[PDB]
Amino acid sequence: MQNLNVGLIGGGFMGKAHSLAYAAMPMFFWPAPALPVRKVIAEANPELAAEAARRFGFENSTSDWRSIIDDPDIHVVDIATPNHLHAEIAIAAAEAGKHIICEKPLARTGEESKAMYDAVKDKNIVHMVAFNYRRTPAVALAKKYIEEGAIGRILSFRGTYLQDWSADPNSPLSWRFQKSIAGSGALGDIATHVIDMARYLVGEFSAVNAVLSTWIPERPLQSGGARGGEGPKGPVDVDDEVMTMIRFANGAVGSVEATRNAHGRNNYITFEIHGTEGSIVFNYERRDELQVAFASDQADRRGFRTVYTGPAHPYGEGLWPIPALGIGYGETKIIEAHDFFKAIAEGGSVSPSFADGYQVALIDDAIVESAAKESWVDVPQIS
Amino acid sequence: MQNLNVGLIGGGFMGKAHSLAYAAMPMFFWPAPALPVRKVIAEANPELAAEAARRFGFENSTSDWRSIIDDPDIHVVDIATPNHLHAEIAIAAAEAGKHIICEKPLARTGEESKAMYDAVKDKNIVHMVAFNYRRTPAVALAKKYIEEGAIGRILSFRGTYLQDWSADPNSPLSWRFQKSIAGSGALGDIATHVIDMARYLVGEFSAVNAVLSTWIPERPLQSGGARGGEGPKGPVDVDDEVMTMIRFANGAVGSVEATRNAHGRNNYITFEIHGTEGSIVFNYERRDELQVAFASDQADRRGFRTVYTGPAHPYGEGLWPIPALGIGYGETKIIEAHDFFKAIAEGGSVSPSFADGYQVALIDDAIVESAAKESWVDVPQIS
Amino acid sequence: MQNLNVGLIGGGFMGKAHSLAYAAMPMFFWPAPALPVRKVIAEANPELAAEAARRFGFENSTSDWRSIIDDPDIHVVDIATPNHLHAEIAIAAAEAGKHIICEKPLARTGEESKAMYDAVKDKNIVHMVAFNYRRTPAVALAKKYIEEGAIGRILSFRGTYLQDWSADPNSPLSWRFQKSIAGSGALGDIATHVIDMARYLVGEFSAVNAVLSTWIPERPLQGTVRGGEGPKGPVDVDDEVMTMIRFANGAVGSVEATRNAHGRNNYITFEIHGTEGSIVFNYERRDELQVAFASDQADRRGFRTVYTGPAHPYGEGLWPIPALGIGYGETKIIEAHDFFKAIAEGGSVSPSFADGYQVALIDDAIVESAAKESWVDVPQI
Amino acid sequence: MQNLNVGLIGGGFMGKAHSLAYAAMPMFFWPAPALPVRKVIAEANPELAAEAARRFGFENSTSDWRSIIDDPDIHVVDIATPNHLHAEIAIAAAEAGKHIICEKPLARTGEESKAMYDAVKDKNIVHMVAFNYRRTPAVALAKKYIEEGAIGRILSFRGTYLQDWSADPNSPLSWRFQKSIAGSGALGDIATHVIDMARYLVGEFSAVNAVLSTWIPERPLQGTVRGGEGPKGPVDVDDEVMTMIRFANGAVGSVEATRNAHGRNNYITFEIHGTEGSIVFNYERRDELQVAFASDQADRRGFRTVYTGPAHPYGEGLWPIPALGIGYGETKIIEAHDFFKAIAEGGSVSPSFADGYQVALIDDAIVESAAKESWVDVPQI
Repeated sequence: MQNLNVGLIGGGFMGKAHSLAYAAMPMFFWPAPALPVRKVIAEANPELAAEAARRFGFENSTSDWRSIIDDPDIHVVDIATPNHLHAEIAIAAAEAGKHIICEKPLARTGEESKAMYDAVKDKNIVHMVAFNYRRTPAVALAKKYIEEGAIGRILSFRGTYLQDWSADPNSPLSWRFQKSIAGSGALGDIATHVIDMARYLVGEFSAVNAVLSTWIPERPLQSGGARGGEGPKGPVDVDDEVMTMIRFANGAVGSVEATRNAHGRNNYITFEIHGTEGSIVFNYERRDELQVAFASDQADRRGFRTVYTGPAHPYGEGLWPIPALGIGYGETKIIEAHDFFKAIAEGGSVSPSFADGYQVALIDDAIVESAAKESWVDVPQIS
Repeated sequence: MQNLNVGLIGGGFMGKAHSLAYAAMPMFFWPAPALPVRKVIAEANPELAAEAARRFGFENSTSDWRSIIDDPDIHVVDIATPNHLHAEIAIAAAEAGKHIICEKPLARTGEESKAMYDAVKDKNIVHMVAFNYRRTPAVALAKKYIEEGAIGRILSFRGTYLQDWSADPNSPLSWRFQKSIAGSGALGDIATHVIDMARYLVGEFSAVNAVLSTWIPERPLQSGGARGGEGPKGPVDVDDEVMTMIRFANGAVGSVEATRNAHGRNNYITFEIHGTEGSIVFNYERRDELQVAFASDQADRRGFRTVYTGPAHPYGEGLWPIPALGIGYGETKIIEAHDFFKAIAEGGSVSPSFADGYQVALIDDAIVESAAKESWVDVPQIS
Repeated sequence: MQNLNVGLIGGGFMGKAHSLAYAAMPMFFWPAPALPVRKVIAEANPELAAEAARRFGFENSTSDWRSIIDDPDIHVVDIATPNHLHAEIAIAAAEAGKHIICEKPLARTGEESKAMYDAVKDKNIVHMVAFNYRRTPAVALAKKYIEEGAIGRILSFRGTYLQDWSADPNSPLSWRFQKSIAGSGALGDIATHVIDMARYLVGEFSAVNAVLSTWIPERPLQGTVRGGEGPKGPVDVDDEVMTMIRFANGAVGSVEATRNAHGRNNYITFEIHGTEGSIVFNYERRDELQVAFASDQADRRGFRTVYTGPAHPYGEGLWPIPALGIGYGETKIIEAHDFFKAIAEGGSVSPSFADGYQVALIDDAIVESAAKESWVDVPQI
Repeated sequence: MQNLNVGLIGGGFMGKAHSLAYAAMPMFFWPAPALPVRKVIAEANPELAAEAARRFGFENSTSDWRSIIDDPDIHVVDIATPNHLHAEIAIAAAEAGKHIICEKPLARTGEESKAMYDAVKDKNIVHMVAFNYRRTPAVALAKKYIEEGAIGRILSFRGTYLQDWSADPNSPLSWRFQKSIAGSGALGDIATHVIDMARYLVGEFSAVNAVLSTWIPERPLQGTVRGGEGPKGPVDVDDEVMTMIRFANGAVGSVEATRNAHGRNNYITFEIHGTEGSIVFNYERRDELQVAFASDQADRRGFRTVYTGPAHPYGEGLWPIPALGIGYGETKIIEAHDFFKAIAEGGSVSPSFADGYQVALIDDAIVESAAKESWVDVPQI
């Protein structure tokens, strides 16, 4: 069992979720495909980097991410920066022969995402984009039901990602509100999670037809850096909200809606799927649960079942002794890391890859063009 | 307090809901605006009509609906036939000076709906279309919150009507699956209920962009009239499912989805409204409840409240002593009849009227054209 | 079909729920067992009674309920008065050979209830006590699943009725807080509805062990006056009851009811654990029954939410699809259907005065238990 | 910050929940009170122990737990064994001046628990019992609302822990069904978690009145063999407990726990009724707390579903928005945070062995009550 040395670049507060995954994955899944080692962490300056290494349990620290890419003893690069730095870092890591996990969206733009995909697609490396929510056991359970034929053929998909964290106009202008850094707003940040689920559970997209909305068009800068610390107001040039209708390649239909401006909605990732022989509903705010209705039930006892994920369900062998002992965000990252390291050790590939990341970027570009032209747009299809 | 003689035309099994409303409305709301009298019922033949009069407690019966229209002692005509007969009947009743409540959709087509509206709009009569679900107390409560400014300005609306009663392909080809009688399928039958709610709670529609789907394109005729009694198969030439994006006149955005093919969904009428200062969610399968989230709550105790309707809420004075004593379908019809008879007695008008019925028909025509042309279509606006 | 003339006594504005049931029952259940006629209604004075007759649609009105009992053309007496008048009216109605539906609790104590049971048990009349909530279709569905063996043998029952309508100390003193009139408080008014569901779904009670609590000991009044000085008068009943239960069939359980649970409106629940499944019900969401079958496939097991409609009990008489919506009125319609059916067919109906009396014996045992802080056996009629 | 060396004893594969907490606690809560070090782990034999050390990331392994107690470089002992070994290990750990976190129940009986309490109560060490579920952020939030006066004075408490993992008669005999090893069944294993929440949120118990039930009296085995013939052996503990409760502060309530509720997985609930509001919690949906405030405006009153995050207790150490998702591991991380905080600051932590012992006195009183069919006073330590 090989030690694989991880370099984490950035990650913000949420670096805890990355370093949790690397520390806990072999505890959960044993024998492990390989032993992750928290070898080096990069942050914006050496003091921050040193402190993060202390907090997150990394052996070494640096303010120079290139030093990680050029260290022949780093096996894995974890890219957890904002969207504008993914491509440079990933392409450099791909050329140095490193396995890569990258945060979503894959990049700021479709063209930038293509360059990342092109850099990895022919190398002998494992590449993964962090659509971690598809590894919620309930979501993998939905996939299991679908693949088995348990709900028949899929006709219709509804997926949402509703949030309220920026719904106060005094919430400051950060990079997530700046097209030049993020590329898009709700679309890239939260709709991509839902789009990944649609691709996973339903299939590829054929065409989209969308509307983008910006509800809080100006926000205060933070004068003291990234109430009473306001600087000047600046404009928000990204979407707060996206809705899109979808025609799937396989003839199903659907729709995706995401917003940052839904008071009472925290991390409300949902889908509802209607098949010819049943339906499946999911709500990440209650992520331990999957709801499923089978048409085959006797007429006097039909309806949605609330199924709690546990040992009987996908990834159960790595998780808790009983259903509802409690899945949080961390378990999705632990499962993600397990599958990532399994691909590395077995010389194979993982889903979702940079291929998937790039297909989502192509869907995003189509949504933006559709919204601008007020018309259906076809989505080019990589696979 | 005047006796007002009602003639009910048709109604199917659901005539019980009409005759319940006329019998119970003064019991609930007293003194009543007027005393409904179940004077005469029309059905397809004299025997059926006589039996329905016995079952529903009507004094007289007829197989000739014109005899009701020409009886100068009938004050109110209740039109509960299928969509294809609304216009003839209503226009004849309007010309005879009778007050009219008509089932939805108002007619089979937009043009037919205009003729009904034109026939009544200048008369001194009360005209009402039976979008009864907007008189669910929870829905009137949502309106109260919105009108007060309690959730700020509306940004976004989501409304659905999901059902499964025809999701088995062996369910027979009835008039509801025939464009020549019904005009449309899910659109006219169930999306119109949701569209009425969108107009009530949000405002008028500016434009739509839609997709119509037919999932069960053939059904068996019933050989023994309207398993083992099948006749020949015939085609379904209407939609099983509609989704549409919406631009509202007031600048809000939204979407409406309705289907007959969602296993596990029975009478799942929902809406979710996002305002600048709160959100409102409703589910008719749990109609006693309204969910509302206020942005103004202190940060450590924010979220959706589940509010049970009772004496403190709209129409409470006519209903039960406490919240959750239980609202069913009948109370919506009782409230509807109260407001209808109040307009009659006070020489005024009621909402929704044939104006509202016709505006919905115009929205429906726009959805169908949008779906065919795959493009945005503007909705002409009556008011 | 035969016309059966109903005389309604009392009820306040909720007389409308009775009137609705008699007017609508044949509309819903057709062909109907018989035709209810709203013949006569009694209220406190001639004028109020005539006004109620107009509102509720009765042909005649009276301020003397004995005139209804003595009227040979009245077939059915509906007693909707408070607890202190049920016995006298019911006994006179029985002696005059009327069919009787009586509000719950059947009377204030088991002794007073026994007198009503004795007056009807050997007569050729139909008698029913208005535990209407057992005729919520979801509760009849629970009964169907249990009797078919679908959740196995019942091990355990939890039943609650939680309300908040008097949770405010300023909610005024009414008869419902006065032992001399009501007999008991939460116990009699709302625990009895749950106790009825427990007898219906699980079976007879063998013993109880209970705690009664009064949280608000006085309330504004609106010789109770000569008591007594100042704005308020004493509450001498329970605001809350909880009791543990041994069932005759060896199941265990518990019932809790309260008037002092902020956020709970009409929260009538039960949860039953069987050897092969479980059932959960919440009247605030009365269209639903929740059921978990141990036989489900292991990766797709849990409680399913079943909406009642045509396929479930009473469905043929109700709405054409599930979740069109059951309210309070439909429970009264179903109650009336079964009442008039029993009358038409010369049968009996459950729950009868026998059930009403059995429930009053359970309440007595609860009160005795709470005072002695001891288990009390429940006499089985 | 100081390195504190942990020796973990036992735990089975759920050792991972301990290892996760020690590795992740500083990642979450920063700056951290101290740095946990996974120093040594003990399992049944040298080889299994070395394998566990590799899996869970401990530096050393042993099959003799006394070697950890006697190692002067070990600061913290974590006891994750079954109930029969907690006392001996804890007492030796105390005598050697180690800080101790022990699995619940603290021991098999109140007498055995008293010995552990006595061994630690006057030493300068931090001792904690692993009622981890009280550190679900929603439960700490409940505590916040209660202590601020937001639901008034508590009147009533209902608490449940319903499970189904042994609802099948074929689920095998394990130590958890053997009185000699476990001490009790559902009572000790899961009612204690609820009892801890009741002491935390409401206050001390004054008296209990209880029923214990065994539904499945024998199970397959996988001198218990020389017992004994054939595939199965006897269960001599409770599968289910229910108890009524009088609180020292005059509130009332009840606790019910079972292993035989099909559809219930890890269903840890409570419902508290206060004079000015109510709180409802369900661990199967542990991100939520439901709260109804009587002060809400009358047309917009009901239970609100509050999702925990940065604004609620422990939020600064957890996820950046509500509903990013709390699981079991985060409760263990929060537990560890407070444990190591108390160590770093020379303080104490709740729940301690004092709380563990008080809970064992309540269980004794429940068992006595059930046998006598009587109310039993609970000794207050």
